[PDB]
Parts: sequence; C-alpha cells; structure tokens
Amino acid sequence: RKESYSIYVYKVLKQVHPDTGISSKAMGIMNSFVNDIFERIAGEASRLAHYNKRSTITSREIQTAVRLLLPGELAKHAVSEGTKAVTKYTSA
DNA sequence: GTGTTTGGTGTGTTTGGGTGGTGGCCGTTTTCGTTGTTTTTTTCTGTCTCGTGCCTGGTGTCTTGGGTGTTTTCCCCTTGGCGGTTTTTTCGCGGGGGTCTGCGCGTTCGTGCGTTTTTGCGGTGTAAGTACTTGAGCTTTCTGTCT
Repeated sequence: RKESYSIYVYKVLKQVHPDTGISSKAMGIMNSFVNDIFERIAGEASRLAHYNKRSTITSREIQTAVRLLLPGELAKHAVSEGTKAVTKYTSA
C-alpha cells in the first residue's frame, strides 16, 4: 500500500474546479511536484537550522525557506497562506 | 485580383475502457499526562563598522584623428527540400520460460552510549676606610625664690 498525495490533490481540484477531472499521468505529475517542493523546502530549512546552531525546525525556518525559494508574488502569497493557517491553528 | 485545389477545422454518431464513486478495514494520526531540555530572556563586554578629515596622484574623461571593419549589394554556385517508388522492419498480439525481487523469519556482531584515559594546545609565576647619624656629658642664661 505505497503512500501518495492523490486524495488531497483531488480534494483541492474539486474545490477549485468542481467539474474538472484528472488523468492518471497528470496525477503522477502532481505527486512528483508535491514531493519535489517538499524536499526543496525541507532541505533549505535544514540548512538554515544548521547555520544558526538550532536543533528544532519551526515555522520561522519554513517561512524563510519559502522566501528564499519561491520567486516574487508566489512567495508573498505562500507566506500569507502559511501565516493564516498557523494563526487559525494555534487559536483553536 | 481571379482562380483552382490541397490542408485543415467543424460536425455528427459510435465505443469503450479508464476515472470516479462506494463498501470494508486496518494502521496511522491523534488525546492525554509526564520529562526533560532547547529554546527564549536579559544583562554583560567590548569589537568593529560607520563618519569624518587631509593629502597624493592613479585614474577618469573630454576631445581630435583617423582608419578599418561592419553593413549592404550583386552574383553564384550548390546542396537541402519536395515528390515518387520500393523496401523493410517496427510494432503489435500471443505464447512460453525463467530469473530475480520482495516477504518473512532468525541472529549476531557492529555501532551507539557511556565512563574513562589521554597529547595537544595554550596561560603565565670579605675586608678595609670615610661620611653621616645618634646618644652621653657639661656649659650659659633666665626665671623663681627668698633672705
């Protein structure tokens, strides 16, 4: 039962485009994409942590990594989204 | 332009097989209290970067000469392109065989974690003779007494 991001990418698609489906080949592309972005961000956060002699990866490390990797408006909106989500989550 | 006339998008009906939706369940996310620590916080020292100031002259830079090398034009000679025909092998489906990749079960020895030992690496705890000083001995005078 080798695990994947499929259910979520289909949930998000159904939210943004209720009448649009997804081929298996394109679904594979999305899984690869998610995995790749995950590894870019986590790796940058790891480097940041090591440089500053810290042992925990917190939201600050992730935010900075996002700012370093995502170009322009992609970064600005991603940061907004991430901040909104961690705000909503802490205040439950 | 007028004109034919090969290429390409729009239209319709038909097929199917591949995506979406649902049932079953199990394994992974969580709800909880406790531990232990990696933060964060404040307060310290005191490094290093910013700021200014003066003087020198290496460098920048404005400008005249000019010449050469880039831009365009004319001509060519040729080598890719488009087409027709023949070749052939890529590819498709089916069948057969075997290797080797993955699960599971058993373990042993290899590494992490610890107390401990240690070298490098680095901080700094004799006999003389002269000059000077000091302590013992006795003067003046002045102040009190006293006939």
